[PDB]
Amino acid sequence: MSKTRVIYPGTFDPITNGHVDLVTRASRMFDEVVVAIAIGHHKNPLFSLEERVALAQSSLGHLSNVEFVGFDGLLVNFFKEQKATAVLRGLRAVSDFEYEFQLANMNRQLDPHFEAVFLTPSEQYSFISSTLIREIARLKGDVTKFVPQAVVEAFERKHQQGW
Amino acid sequence: MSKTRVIYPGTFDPITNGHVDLVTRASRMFDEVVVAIAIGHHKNPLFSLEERVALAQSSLGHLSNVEFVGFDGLLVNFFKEQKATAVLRGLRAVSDFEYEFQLANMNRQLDPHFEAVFLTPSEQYSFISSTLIREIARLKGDVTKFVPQAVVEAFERKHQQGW
Amino acid sequence: MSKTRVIYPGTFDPITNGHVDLVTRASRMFDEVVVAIAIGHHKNPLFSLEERVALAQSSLGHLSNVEFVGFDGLLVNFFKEQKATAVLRGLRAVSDFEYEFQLANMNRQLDPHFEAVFLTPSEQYSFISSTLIREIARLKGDVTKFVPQAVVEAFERKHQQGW
Repeated sequence: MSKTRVIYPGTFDPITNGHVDLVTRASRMFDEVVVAIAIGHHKNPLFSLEERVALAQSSLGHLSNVEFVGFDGLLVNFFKEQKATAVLRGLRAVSDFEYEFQLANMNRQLDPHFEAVFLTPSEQYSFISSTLIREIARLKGDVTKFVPQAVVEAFERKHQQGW
Repeated sequence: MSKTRVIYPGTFDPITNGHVDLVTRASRMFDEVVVAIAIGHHKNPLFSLEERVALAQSSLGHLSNVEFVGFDGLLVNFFKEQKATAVLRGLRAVSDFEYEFQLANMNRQLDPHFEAVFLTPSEQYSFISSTLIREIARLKGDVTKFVPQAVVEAFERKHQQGW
Repeated sequence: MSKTRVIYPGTFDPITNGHVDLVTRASRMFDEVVVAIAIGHHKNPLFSLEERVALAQSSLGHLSNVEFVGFDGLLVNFFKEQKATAVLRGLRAVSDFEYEFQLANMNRQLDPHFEAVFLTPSEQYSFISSTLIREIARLKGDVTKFVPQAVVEAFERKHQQGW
C-alpha cells in the first residue's frame, strides 16, 4: 500500500450528478481523489474556472479524501506533478470508450507509468453529461433532477445575466 | 381505437429525401404526424425557421395527415403540450442510436409517459443527412438526387446570395 | 497489367505519423499515391494550404511514387479529374468506419465508378489524429513523438508568431 491517488479530470462545466456519483464511488476505492478542473480556454466554458471549482467543492466537499484543483496544461504533466496512481474517467457510451481508449494509449506513450481506470455510470445517471445539461438549461429547461442545487442556482444567475 | 399522434422533431436544415421517406412511412402507421422544426438558434441553421417550414410543407404536402410546426427545441414540454403518443426518430448509424437511446432515457425521467419510437432508413437514403447535403451544396455539388425540388431551388438562391 | 493511382484525401492539418504510415503502406501497393490536401475553407485550418502541402512533401518525399496536390470542391470531381482508381482512407475507430461507409455510398451515387479502399493503422499509430495533435500543441504539449520533424518545426514557427 504505497497509497493511491487518482485524478478525475474534466472541464466540469458544470459539475453534474453523474460526476458526483463517480467521485463518490472512486472515493471509496482509492485513498485520495483529485477533482482536476481543466481551465479549457478553447471550447470556452460557460462557467469560469473559479465558479466551476466552487461548484465542485460545494457538491463534493463532504467527502474527506477529495481535493479540488484547477489545471491548465496537459493531463500527462499534471499526472506526473501530482504523483498520481491513475486517471479515472467515466464511460457512458461507445463514443466515450473509443476516445478514452485512444487517449490512454497516447498518454502511455508519453509516460510509461501512466494508468487510466474507468467506471461506468450507475444506471440512473447514464445519460447525464455537462453538455446535455447546458443545452437543456439554455432552452430554459428544468435541470433540477440532474445536477446539485448549487448548480441550479448558478444557472439562475446566468439567466439573470442574459444567457 | 385510440388515435395516435407522433412527433417527428428535427432541425430539417434542409429537409432531405431521407426525411421524406421517414415521414411517409410514419404517416402510414400513425393517425397524425407532426413535423416539428426546432428553431435551433445555437448551432445556427443555414435556412431560417420560416424557410425550413416552407420547404417541409412543400415537400410533404401530398401526405394528408401531416402537420408542420416550429418549436423552441425543448422536446419533452412540446411532447406534453402536443398530447403526443410518441416521438419518432430515424436512426442512421450507431452514433444516432447511442445519442437517441440516452435522450429517450432522459425524457422518460422528466416525463414518465414519454415514448420514443425509431425507424431505420430505407437502404437508398441511408447515407443522407442534412449536414452532408449542406456540405456538398456549399462546394457546388449537385444535390438533386438527394433532396426535393424546392430544396434544390433554395440552395440555388443561397448561392446567388454569396454562400 | 493496369497502372493504379490512389488518392489519399484529407485536410492534413498537420500531417502526422499516422498519415505517414498509411501513405508508406499504400506506396508499396499502388503505382501512384496522390496526397490530396483539401483547402478546407470552412472548419478553417491552423496551417495554410501551402504550408500543409510543404509539410506533407517534407515528410513523405522520400517515397518516389507519391505526389502532393491541393484541391478544393468535391472529392468525387477531383477523383474523376485525376483518373484515379480509388480513394484511400484510414479507419481508426468505429466513428471513422461509420462516416466513411456513408461517404463511400454517397460518392458512389454521384459517380458509379467511385471506389474507396481502407487501411487500418499500425497499432503504434492507432490513436493519432491531426485534431489531437493540434489540441496537444496548443496546450504547449510535446508532439514530437507523433508527427514528423518538419511538423514539429512548423509548430515552433507558429509559437514564434504568437500561437
